[PDB]
Amino acid sequence: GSHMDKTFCVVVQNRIKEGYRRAGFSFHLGDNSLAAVSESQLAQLKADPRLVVQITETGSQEGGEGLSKEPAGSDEQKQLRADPPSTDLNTFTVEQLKAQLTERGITFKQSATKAELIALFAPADGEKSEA
Repeated sequence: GSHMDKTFCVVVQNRIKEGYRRAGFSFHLGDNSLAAVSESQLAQLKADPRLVVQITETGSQEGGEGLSKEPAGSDEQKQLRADPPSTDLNTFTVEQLKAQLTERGITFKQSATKAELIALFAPADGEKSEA
């Protein structure tokens, strides 16, 4: 096979959805195999705290790794950390937007029919925020 090198094919078994995306390969809901690379694969797949990355070396029962912990260790910033709020735009029905836009200084006669004025209200005042 190979020697004097650390090349392995890795696969990410995910059970999220068919739209979680990734680096840019339209990662679907399932397992994707990785080509035999030095180590970038592992770090690239592990760098993303969403999917899983496991190395499978068919021909080496050495190691085992006695490291169970990893997520924890010197906590500095977290704040709850469990489930995304997702409670911001929801509070905006239809009559609020139209009443808030005008009261906010954003008239709407031609545009902002109903689907535009309800979507308009987005928390991104600055340059390019992602809330």
